[PDB]
Amino acid sequence: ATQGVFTLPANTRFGVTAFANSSGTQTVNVLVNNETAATFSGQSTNNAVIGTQVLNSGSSGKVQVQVSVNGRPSDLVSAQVILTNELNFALVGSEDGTDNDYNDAVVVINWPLG
Amino acid sequence: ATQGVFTLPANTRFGVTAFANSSGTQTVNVLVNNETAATFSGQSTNNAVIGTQVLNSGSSGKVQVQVSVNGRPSDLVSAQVILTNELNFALVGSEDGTDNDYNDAVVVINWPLG
Amino acid sequence: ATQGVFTLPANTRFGVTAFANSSGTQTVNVLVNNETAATFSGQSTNNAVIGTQVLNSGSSGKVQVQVSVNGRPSDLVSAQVILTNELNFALVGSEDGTDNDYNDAVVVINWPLG
Amino acid sequence: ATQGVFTLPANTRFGVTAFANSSGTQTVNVLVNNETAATFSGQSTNNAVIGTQVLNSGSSGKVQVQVSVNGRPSDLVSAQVILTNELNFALVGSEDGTDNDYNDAVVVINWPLG
Ligand SMILES: C[C@@H]1O[C@@H](O)[C@@H](O)[C@H](O)[C@@H]1O
Ligand SMILES: C[C@@H]1O[C@@H](O)[C@@H](O)[C@H](O)[C@@H]1O
Ligand SMILES: C[C@@H]1O[C@@H](O)[C@@H](O)[C@H](O)[C@@H]1O
Ligand SMILES: C[C@@H]1O[C@@H](O)[C@@H](O)[C@H](O)[C@@H]1O
Ligand SMILES: [Ca+2]
Ligand SMILES: [Ca+2]
Ligand SMILES: [Ca+2]
Ligand SMILES: [Ca+2]
Ligand SMILES: [Ca+2]
Ligand SMILES: [Ca+2]
Ligand SMILES: [Ca+2]
Ligand SMILES: [Ca+2]
Repeated sequence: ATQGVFTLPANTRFGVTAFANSSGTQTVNVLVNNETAATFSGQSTNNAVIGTQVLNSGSSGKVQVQVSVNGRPSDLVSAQVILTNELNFALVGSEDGTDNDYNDAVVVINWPLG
Repeated sequence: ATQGVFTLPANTRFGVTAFANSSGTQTVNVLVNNETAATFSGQSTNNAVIGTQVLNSGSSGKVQVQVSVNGRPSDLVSAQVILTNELNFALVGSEDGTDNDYNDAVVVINWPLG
Repeated sequence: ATQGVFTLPANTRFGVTAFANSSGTQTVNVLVNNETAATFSGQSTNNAVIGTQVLNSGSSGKVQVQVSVNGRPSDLVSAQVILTNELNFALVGSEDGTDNDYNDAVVVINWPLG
Repeated sequence: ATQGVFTLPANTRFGVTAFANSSGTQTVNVLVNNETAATFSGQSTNNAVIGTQVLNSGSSGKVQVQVSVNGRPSDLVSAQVILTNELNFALVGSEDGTDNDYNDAVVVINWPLG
């Protein structure tokens, strides 16, 4: 199944934050309506916050997360959780290697803000 | 129901990151085995990271998140999610007022690291 | 925080399934637009499916779960999870006593159907 | 990523319930310790329960769900959710065709029981 693609409310701010846990340098791309809106990168095995930003979901609300390590795409897992019918989290893990810890880059998207 | 309390595997590193979305100054306490292990405090209406730290779950694995604003405990909502039987997220939202957006302090706990 | 209340897309079929795990007889009421649309009752300590039914979310999409044991409301806990940006689960646990296993009546709502 | 595989606590009784939403007949196998422990089959486009059973997770706790339709394995999506640090759901959706509704067989695993 497709992973790392979420439908957000239209025209709404959301936070996106990325964490690294790998010997490889991660590159995280955040796409909004199929255009690159943010790119984060770093190298840490201790959960460094390699980027955080507030973005707007635009007219379609379509948000996609892509992760790659020196050009090769990582395998993604994802889900969305809603607490008390209001608070949303979209969660992404990714695997760049063979140990299947799926933490090599971790992306958290949260809304609403403010 | 009790919220904000999580059982982690013993002696496991985990990341904790807190965001703020409120006019009020948020104080986030992270307790490991009933003892304060980290405290974050900050104010933002734009999802600013008010703290991030790597902690160890200790011998009991009990982790608890408290949130208060000017000494008043916020109402909490929480859940844990596990992706591909390996990647864990413990998620907390909190409400300090009346609009019930439950984002006034948001806390994300993730493990494993490394 | 409020629990057991979910907003579904309007005029959408959904499944609702209740399980029991308690010495007390559980009564599960499912409200659609503030009106009782289904009710199930039974006693089991071995996860009996005390009822399963297909309902329609109506014009408002507002779905609420209520659980009581001998007229006393149980304490509820809930969340919603979305898989591959399509498949929705709304999950309810409830506690009728003091052991806080929150399985005394368990309710699963899933959509889409068909 | 691997989907439909879950590590339960050893020697624990859990419930498993399967629903169908497809023109195809679903066969759902539940494996404990890499052997088939239960098999459900049926056909419905209305979310019928095609089986429900209580099983033991055994010495290793490893549980796996597989779904076959028309002779071929369906693509799976899954996650695990824990509410109030005590109530566990392992959730599986599956796709036997081309419309990607991932509801063609839906499997819910819940524990603890009792
Ligand atoms: C240090 C190692 O770096 C890569 O091999 C990752 O895939 C591993 O999960 C681990 O983080
Ligand atoms: C600016 C406002 O500040 C407090 O009143 C919060 O409870 C609101 O959710 C909002 O963030
Ligand atoms: C058999 C017991 O019945 C009630 O006391 C429940 O609250 C308990 O959780 C347990 O199921
Ligand atoms: C009736 C249809 O039957 C199969 O084609 C399923 O894959 C579809 O999702 C739909 O349920
Ligand atoms: Ca890895
Ligand atoms: Ca790693
Ligand atoms: Ca608020
Ligand atoms: Ca707020
Ligand atoms: Ca109980
Ligand atoms: Ca019980
Ligand atoms: Ca299908
Ligand atoms: Ca279907």
